[PDB]
Amino acid sequence: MRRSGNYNPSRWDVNFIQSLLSDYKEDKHVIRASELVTLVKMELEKETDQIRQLELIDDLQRMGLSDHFQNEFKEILSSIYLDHHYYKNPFPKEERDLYSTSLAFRLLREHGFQVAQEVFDSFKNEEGEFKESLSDDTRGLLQLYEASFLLTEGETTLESAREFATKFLEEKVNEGGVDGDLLTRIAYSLDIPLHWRIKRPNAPVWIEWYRKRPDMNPVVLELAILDLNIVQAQFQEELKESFRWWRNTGFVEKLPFARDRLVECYFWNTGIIEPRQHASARIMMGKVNALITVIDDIYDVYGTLEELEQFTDLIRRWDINSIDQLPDYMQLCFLALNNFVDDTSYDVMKEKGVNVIPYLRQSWVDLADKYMVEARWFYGGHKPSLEEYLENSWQSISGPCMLTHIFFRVTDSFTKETVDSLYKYHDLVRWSSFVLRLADDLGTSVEEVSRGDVPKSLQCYMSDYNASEAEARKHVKWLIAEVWKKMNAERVSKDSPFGKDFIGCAVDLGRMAQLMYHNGDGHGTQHPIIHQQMTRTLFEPFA
Amino acid sequence: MRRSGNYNPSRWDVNFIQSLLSDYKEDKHVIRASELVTLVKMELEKETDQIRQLELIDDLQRMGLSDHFQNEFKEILSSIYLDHHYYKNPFPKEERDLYSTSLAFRLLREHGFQVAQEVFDSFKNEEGEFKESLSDDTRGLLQLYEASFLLTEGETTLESAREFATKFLEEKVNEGGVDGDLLTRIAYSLDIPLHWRIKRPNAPVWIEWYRKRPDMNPVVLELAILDLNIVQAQFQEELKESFRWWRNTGFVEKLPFARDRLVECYFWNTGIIEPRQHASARIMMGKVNALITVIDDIYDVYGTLEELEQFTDLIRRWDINSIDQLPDYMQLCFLALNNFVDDTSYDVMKEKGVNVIPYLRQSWVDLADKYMVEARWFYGGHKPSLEEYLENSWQSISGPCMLTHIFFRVTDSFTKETVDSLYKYHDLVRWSSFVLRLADDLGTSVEEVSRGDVPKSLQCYMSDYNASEAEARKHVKWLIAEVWKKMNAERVSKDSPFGKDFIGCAVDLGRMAQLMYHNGDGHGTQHPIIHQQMTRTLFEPFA
Ligand SMILES: C=C(F)[C@](C)(CCC=C(C)C)OP(=O)(O)OP(=O)(O)O
Ligand SMILES: C=C(F)[C@](C)(CCC=C(C)C)OP(=O)(O)OP(=O)(O)O
Ligand SMILES: [Mn+2]
Ligand SMILES: [Mn+2]
Ligand SMILES: [Mn+2]
Ligand SMILES: [Mn+2]
Ligand SMILES: [Mn+2]
Ligand SMILES: [Mn+2]
Repeated sequence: MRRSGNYNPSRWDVNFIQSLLSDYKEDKHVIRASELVTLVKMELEKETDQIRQLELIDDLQRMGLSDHFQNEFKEILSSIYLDHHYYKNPFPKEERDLYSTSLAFRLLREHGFQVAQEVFDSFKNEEGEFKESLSDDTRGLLQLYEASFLLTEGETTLESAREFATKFLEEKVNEGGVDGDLLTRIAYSLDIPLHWRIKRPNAPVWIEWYRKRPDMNPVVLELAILDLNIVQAQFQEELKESFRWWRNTGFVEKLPFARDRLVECYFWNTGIIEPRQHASARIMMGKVNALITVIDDIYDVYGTLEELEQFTDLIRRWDINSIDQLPDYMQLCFLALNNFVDDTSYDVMKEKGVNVIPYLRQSWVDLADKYMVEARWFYGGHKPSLEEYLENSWQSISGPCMLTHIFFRVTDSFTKETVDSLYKYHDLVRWSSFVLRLADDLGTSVEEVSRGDVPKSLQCYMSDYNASEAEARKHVKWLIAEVWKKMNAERVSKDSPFGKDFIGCAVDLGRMAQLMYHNGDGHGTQHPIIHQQMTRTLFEPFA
Repeated sequence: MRRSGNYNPSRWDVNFIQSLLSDYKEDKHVIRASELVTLVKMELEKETDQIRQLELIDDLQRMGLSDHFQNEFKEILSSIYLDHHYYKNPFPKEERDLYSTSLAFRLLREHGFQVAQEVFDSFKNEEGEFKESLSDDTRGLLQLYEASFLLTEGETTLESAREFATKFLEEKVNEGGVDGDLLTRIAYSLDIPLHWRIKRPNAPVWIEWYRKRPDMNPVVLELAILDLNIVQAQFQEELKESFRWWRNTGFVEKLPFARDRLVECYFWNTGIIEPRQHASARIMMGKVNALITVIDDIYDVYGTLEELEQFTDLIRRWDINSIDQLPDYMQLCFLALNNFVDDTSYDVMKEKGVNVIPYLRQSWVDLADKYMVEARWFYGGHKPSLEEYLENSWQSISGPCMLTHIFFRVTDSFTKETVDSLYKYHDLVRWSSFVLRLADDLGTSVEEVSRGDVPKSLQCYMSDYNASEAEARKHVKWLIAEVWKKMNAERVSKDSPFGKDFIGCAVDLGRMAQLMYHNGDGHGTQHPIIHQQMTRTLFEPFA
């Protein structure tokens, strides 16, 4: 008379999330940490090999040390750019290095630099195709395959650079390889390019690969390790706070049709918000992703059509008086939601001088609504086309909701315009959103539909063009490619109104969705080995 | 060009407040405690002498164990009640004993046994006046003086008994040789009768008095002291919590002007809610008393007349949309105030299954508006007549807000109907409110109005009858006298719709009120020794 997608219970118990009594939770560490930051800062500014700095830049970044070295990352690339005239689209053709040019291409464009597609030009035969000689330089080769991910629609060279590269990386790995760890790094990124590969939940493996590295420096290896632990401690801190909240809602028992995953739900933010200083944003998001998970279960599992429409609309008119009029589980949910935006908007009014409640409120509302059109089809047995779906999709998934919540806390000051521009669900918001969706849709879907939910994109795909599932998979993979391109531009600006740290969260959501839904089982639903990176980046300390 | 209270900061430090944490939170602790109940109970129930059985319920109470010995106290008095026949309309001749009759009359009436006034008749003489021959029995005379506080206009005999024992008790005290330290127990209740002595912030002394008591029982003394500590700890826990809330409002820095006295604001609740199990009622109440303190400041000190007519109103219409147009300091106060009722209400909705938000809201609205009426008399010339003031005061002293807020936490179940009876503001609520007030006015007054405010009773009485200050202080003391009677009556009442505990806190706020405002200003600022009382029932352990 009610359904329930049978999600099992959170593999992490209270007493654990409460025990979690860290260790590098105290200063002496960071003083030490912050004391190497300096040696490394200048082993950095001391080096002269530009390609070396590039190499060390890329490394510091794959290990989450990126927070210290920020304006260094900038002085260095600023320079290389200029002292290599990377600006000009018109090429000089020093035949340049494939490896050094791709590496620098990559970090420059990432660090927002204008670096013409035509840079890789001097590596083409006169047939205009890529140079089949290059076929052997695979350090470089692997690295060009890695700069491609930084393109935009209308950048064939890049688009075919990725093609050539993959094929050779491919074979090289396919045969016994001209190494062993090469064989793996090639596959590691042939599984996910660094550009779509989210840092923080991954630093560890890179940390020890650098450890096993020769050239390798310790001031580094070790600075890398300490900081690593200095934040983990901290995550744990934000962790409890969010838990502490979860527990109070007692949805855990009072509204349990709902998957419980406060941890998974806080773990996303471990990637979505990489700049350590935005803690409250991560805490607040532990709870926001949570309220989402529950409101979505209410929509695609539990609640009925009457029940939903009613909920939907009271939300719409944020009618806390009629609070008691909807079923009982929709009261406690609704009030906990009104309690969350109100306590959250208090902290923003409190610490930034602004009444943000009309917005986080909207954020919720729209999210609610779109979850509604998804019931309706499904309940009303309407099955939509790929576009109808893809259109609700990028919002029902909650991307803007979480992403708009995040803006008020990563950015330090905004104007009403910056704000309204955002709430268009500014393009940025829609593209990182699409990725989380397309990736999420590509992960779930089978069960989304099976234990109830409207068809997903692969699904509407295969009905649409009437295709094989593979066909849909490929299609939807492509879609992701395409919006990443869309996103690349936007993030590297549009005279984007969005500040630094914010847009990066936007980009990082699309990134974390790709880890989270890379082998499957939701943002935790049934957790494959998403359970490893999790206990590894949240609980288990480093060597 | 905004007045200021001329206030000092919480004498207690956050890092202290935050730290303090005591060893007795360790279970085995109360276990010991709970092995002694079993035997002090044992000693109790096995007692034979009924006058020793009463002297024990009385200590078990004043010493704080009143909680684990409940269903015992009942049997021992239903037994003395019935046996000694106190439920009869007559019986005397000239034969009961003074100390036992008074002692047993006090406990039975306290416990709501009906024990007619005429009992003390048997100690009267020819003229229908207390036999002077009694001028001697002082353990007796003291016992009587003290049971005269359990009367009800009706009761002249008790009113005329209050006199007897007081005069000769003064004698006995002016004579340093009647004993010496009894001379101090005598004057102790001569200052505040047991009937109007909140227990909890008073146990310590009783404890060591019982301790030096010759006849004393050490397992009692033992159970006694261990409990004191096991509950002072739970206080501290609650303390931190309501603190933790305080720190968040950030009123300290943002709504400076109002006094910061949160441990005081909690200490209050150390008397109002004596049954240990109401832990939340006391946490929630730390936060409530705080908002009251503040909102009160906002009215009698910072806020302007337009700025208050405004606050007053929006809260009355209660809406966080036009929250946008109050002064920034009134957006923060109104929003956090809303958040609290919303939070508190989510708790009651969580646990008790009901939406109490439209009532706590209403508690807050009426409190506000009475703060307004006074604010208009201030700004708007008017010096009310001693009765118009008295009719607003008992409401403007927060009183009902405090209590109504409380009813919901201490009452497992209820009915719209008894809620409503409550919310018209039952007499039960009114009388205790009254005590808190008059005790306040009697105490506060001075800087209250000199440093700007409306005339408190002391003052309207003087103006009114053009009287010296004694008279008015006397009148008020006499008034406290009367509402207390009206209070005995309602607490033992007929069909009070309130439960033991609740009606309990109603008379207990009047008691706590007579403590804080007994040495002047109490609450927070002057609190003379009022600090050694807190420092002692919140931080400083026993033996
Ligand atoms: C509640 C959802 F939106 C999740 C669990 C993922 C997003 C929640 C985060 C980022 C904390 O996916 P789900 O598959 O349940 O959404 P769906 O109902 O659109 O399929
Ligand atoms: C702190 C206040 F707000 C009080 C103590 C009144 C009520 C607060 C309590 C009971 C802890 O003092 P105040 O003298 O200003 O009361 P009044 O302004 O209503 O006369
Ligand atoms: Mn779902
Ligand atoms: Mn859904
Ligand atoms: Mn899904
Ligand atoms: Mn005042
Ligand atoms: Mn006042
Ligand atoms: Mn006062």
